[PDB]
Amino acid sequence: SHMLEMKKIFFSNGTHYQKLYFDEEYYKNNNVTDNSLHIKGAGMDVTTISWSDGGFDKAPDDKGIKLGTFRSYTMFVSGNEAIIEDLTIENTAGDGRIRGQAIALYADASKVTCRRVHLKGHQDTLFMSPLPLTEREKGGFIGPRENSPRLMTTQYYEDCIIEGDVDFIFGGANAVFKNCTIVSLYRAPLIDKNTISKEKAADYTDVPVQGFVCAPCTPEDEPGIRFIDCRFITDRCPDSSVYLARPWREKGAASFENCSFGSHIHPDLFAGWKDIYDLEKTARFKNL
Ligand SMILES: [Cl-]
Repeated sequence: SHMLEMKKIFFSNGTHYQKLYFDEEYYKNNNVTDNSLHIKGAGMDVTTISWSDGGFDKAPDDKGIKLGTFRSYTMFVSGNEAIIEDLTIENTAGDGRIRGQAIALYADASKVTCRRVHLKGHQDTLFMSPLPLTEREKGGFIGPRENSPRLMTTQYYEDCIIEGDVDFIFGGANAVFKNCTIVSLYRAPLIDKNTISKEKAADYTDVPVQGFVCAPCTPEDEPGIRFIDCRFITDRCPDSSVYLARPWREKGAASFENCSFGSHIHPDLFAGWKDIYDLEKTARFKNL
């Protein structure tokens, strides 16, 4: 019957500093009638897409008291399908204690495939649609999908590297991570600046827990997030300081199949949300 031109973009080697928003408006204006996007770089770390918006920043408009998690993204992609290969996407805002949540990829398309992609941030590095049913804090979901329906998505990440500290893979998606390196980043004691003296050490706020890798809000019936043959490593987190998962919503699901865990991973594996030491019995966390 007929042929149609599809949208595929190459990003040269180098760093591209921009906030990419691949929404309905982008597709209509570029005549992408199948609302699908393929992006390609010159190699996982030779091409870098980069921005530095953080959730605690000033609000850019009359909406919200702050920029917000879900407006923090370096790249947002929606539509029927998104494919991303051979590049890095980073949010360089920094430590979540200072700049707040800061998304590298807001992955919102019904089908998402990432091959040989490096995602870098700290808190909330990778977000996979959908959002939970209801916000826990006022305005918490302000962003592209705040008032959109909670559509399920299906996501595959192959030979990727994903970095962060706190809830850095999160959302309600059905997602598979296959042969990925999952890097927990150390959260250093922060100096209390009002304790600076001339001849004496300052005081520091230590961190009880170094991080949680995965924070799903999986709906009841869906399989949710699966890590397969993935490696969990750290830069310099201390032993037994990191949890694989905590349930962002009561019934979140995360499974780890034939994964290898560095010694930064706590032997209990999974943390509660309310209470780190009491995992809500409704969570679906498994290590096979
Ligand atoms: Cl897929």
